[PDB]
Amino acid sequence: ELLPEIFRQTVEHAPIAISITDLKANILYANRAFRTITGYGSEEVLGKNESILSNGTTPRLVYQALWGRLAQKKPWSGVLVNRRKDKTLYLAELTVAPVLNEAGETIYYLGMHRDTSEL
Amino acid sequence: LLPEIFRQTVEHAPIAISITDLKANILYANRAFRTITGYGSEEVLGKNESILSNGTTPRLVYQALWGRLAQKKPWSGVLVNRRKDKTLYLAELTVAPVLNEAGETIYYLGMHRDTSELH
Ligand SMILES: Cc1cc2nc3c(=O)[nH]c(=O)nc-3n(C[C@H](O)[C@H](O)[C@H](O)COP(=O)(O)OP(=O)(O)OC[C@H]3O[C@@H](n4cnc5c(N)ncnc54)[C@H](O)[C@@H]3O)c2cc1C
Ligand SMILES: Cc1cc2nc3c(=O)[nH]c(=O)nc-3n(C[C@H](O)[C@H](O)[C@H](O)COP(=O)(O)OP(=O)(O)OC[C@H]3O[C@@H](n4cnc5c(N)ncnc54)[C@H](O)[C@@H]3O)c2cc1C
Repeated sequence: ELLPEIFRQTVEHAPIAISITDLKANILYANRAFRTITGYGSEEVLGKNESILSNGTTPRLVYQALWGRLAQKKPWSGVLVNRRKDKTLYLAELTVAPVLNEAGETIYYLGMHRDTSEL
Repeated sequence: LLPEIFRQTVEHAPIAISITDLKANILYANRAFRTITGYGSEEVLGKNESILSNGTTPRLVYQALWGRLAQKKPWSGVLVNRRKDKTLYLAELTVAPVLNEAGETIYYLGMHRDTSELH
C-alpha cells in the first residue's frame, strides 16, 4: 500500500477543480481549486447541485449529452460556460466520470474541470 | 467518502499525477500520466521520473525542483519532457512533498499538464 489517505490530500490540493456528487449531482465534496474557480466556500458548497454553475444559458442538448453518457456508465467531456458566485462567466472544459462499484453499478460522479480563461 | 473514492478520483483526473519514493521511483501513475508519457500501467511502475528528462530542459531546472522538495517545499515551473515514443512536450509541472503528521516526507507528488497540441 501506498498509504491510502494520500489520495484525498492529493485531490484536495490538485490544481484542477474537482467535485464528487451523488447520483443526483448534489455535491458531496469539492476541492480547494473548485472553491477558488467557482467562488463558493467550504461549508456553503456542500449539498448544492452542480447546476449552481450554470449560467442558465447552456443548451439543453449539451446536458442531455453529458447525462446520456453517464446513464451508459461512461465518461463525458465537453465545454460549457459556467458562472462563478460573483456572476462572472468562464469557458469550462468539463469531464464527468461515473465511479462504479464491484458490480459495475454507478455509485458517485466525478466532476473535474479547468477554467480556460486567461484573464 | 471512503479512500477508494479519492483513489478513483486521482486515477481519472484530467491532469498527469505521479507519486514517487524519495528518489523519484514511480509508485503510482494515473491514466493521464500514462497517456501523456506513453508508459503503460505495468512498465511505468518500474520507471523513475528521470526517464522523462532530456536535454531541451536546462539541468538547473532539475536542481531547482529538487532543492525545493528537499526543504519540504513545492516547486512549480516548466520543463520539456520526453515520451516513450521519443516526442517531446512542454509540461507545466508542480512537485510537492507528501508529509506525515510529524511533518516528515513520505512520498513526492508530481502533477503536470501537457501543453502540446500536435501529438
Ligand atoms: C458530476 C457532475 C458535474 C457537473 N458539472 C456541471 C458544471 O460544471 N456546469 C453545469 O452547468 N452543469 C454541470 N453538471 C450538470 C448539472 O448537474 C445539471 O444537470 C445542469 O447544470 C442543468 O441543470 P438545470 O437545473 O440548469 O437544467 P435541467 O432542466 O434540470 O437539466 C437540463 C438537462 O440535463 C439532463 N438532466 C438533468 N438532470 C438529469 C438527471 N438527474 N438525469 C439525467 N439527465 C438529467 C436532461 O437532459 C435535462 O433536460 C454536472 C453534473 C455532474 C453529475
Ligand atoms: C515527483 C517528481 C516528479 C518529477 N517530474 C519530472 C518530470 O516531469 N520531468 C523530468 O524530466 N524530471 C522530473 N523529475 C525530476 C527527476 O527526478 C530528475 O531529477 C530529472 O529527470 C533529471 O534526471 P537525470 O537522469 O538527469 O537524473 P539526476 O537528477 O541526475 O539524478 C539521478 C537520479 O537520482 C534521482 N535524484 C535526483 N536528485 C535527487 C535527490 N536530490 N535525492 C535522491 N534522488 C535524486 C533522479 O530522479 C535520478 O533517478 C521529477 C521528480 C520528482 C520527485
